[PDB]
Amino acid sequence: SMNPPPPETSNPNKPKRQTNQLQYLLRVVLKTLWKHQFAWPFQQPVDAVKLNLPDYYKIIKTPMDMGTIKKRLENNYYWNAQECIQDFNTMFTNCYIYNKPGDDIVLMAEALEKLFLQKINELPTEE
Ligand SMILES: Cc1cnc(Nc2ccc(N3CCN(C)CC3)c(F)c2)nc1Nc1ccc(Cl)c(NS(=O)(=O)C(C)(C)C)c1
Repeated sequence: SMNPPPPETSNPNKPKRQTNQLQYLLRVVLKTLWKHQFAWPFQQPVDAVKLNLPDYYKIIKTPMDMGTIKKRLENNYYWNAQECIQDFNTMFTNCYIYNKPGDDIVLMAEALEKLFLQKINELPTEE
């Protein structure tokens, strides 16, 4: 029933970079999704205690959320764009794994994912 610690957002020994693609992922992709009317359920780790979902972290073994992504981007935690893109995809996929088609939370994820895909279609070439 208990919540796990959140995903790591700081690790001094992890090699990391700031690339133009990672800057786009913060300034365009994260910013666009974060301001969306459906962002709020995804802006922090799921509190499975307060939502009374004792099975949540028993089923979702690789949790991810945009609060964590935002911190990772702000801290320049990533090595490359694909690592960050993977975090977004994990977040969406986790939603579809845990919930049912047509559930409000799924509709919310689908709207965010549509925008995500539109923005990453225009990811700049690495300079
Ligand atoms: C990211 C994420 C992924 N998956 C889920 N699943 C989920 C499934 C069932 C429920 N409940 C169904 C109704 N019960 C009375 C309480 C439990 C739930 F709260 C969440 N939750 C997520 N975040 C999240 C964050 C905060 C809120 Cl308040 C919501 N609630 S909600 O999904 O019902 C909605 C956003 C539509 C109000 C979800």
